[PDB]
Amino acid sequence: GSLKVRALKDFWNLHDPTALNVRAGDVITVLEQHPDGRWKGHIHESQRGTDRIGYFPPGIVEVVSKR
Repeated sequence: GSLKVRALKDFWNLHDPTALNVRAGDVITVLEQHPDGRWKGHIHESQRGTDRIGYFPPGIVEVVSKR
């Protein structure tokens, strides 16, 4: 893993333990690489304990810069 992606779109979902919390512009460190449908990643946080593992579609993220 150790792959990093940028959030082009936001992802916010509550009442779901597998949901990820990310805002557009933030970076996610994914343990997955070349997934199918959706993958699990870790939010790049400064405070330990913040957003551990969440599932999200690779369609809303990319490693390169935006427009």
